[PDB]
Amino acid sequence: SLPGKPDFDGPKAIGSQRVLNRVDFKSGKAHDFFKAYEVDHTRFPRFEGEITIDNKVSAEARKLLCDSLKFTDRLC
RNA sequence: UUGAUGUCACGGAACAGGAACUUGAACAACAUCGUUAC
Repeated sequence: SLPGKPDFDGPKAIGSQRVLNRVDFKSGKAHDFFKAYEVDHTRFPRFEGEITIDNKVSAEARKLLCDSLKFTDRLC
């Protein structure tokens, strides 16, 4: 979640709705589209959270977890 | 404000069509202003 847990006045205050196309190839105009919300990254660049690990899990599963956390490229 | 044994959404170009156009000799002669007198 956001760091200080603030409050906004709706999704229009932090982002904007955008239409995404799906064009054809031969008669290259377009067809069915869809919509999403875009949020800029110069205003909300951080997200904090926790991971709770058992005590007697292992001593090498933590290594796999850390390497996978560093290797994860994209999200959202 | 999620629930866990299973998320290709970096799986998808806001794309495709519409002439700021049409009409116009930089040219020229008759007055203006109201009252006076019996």
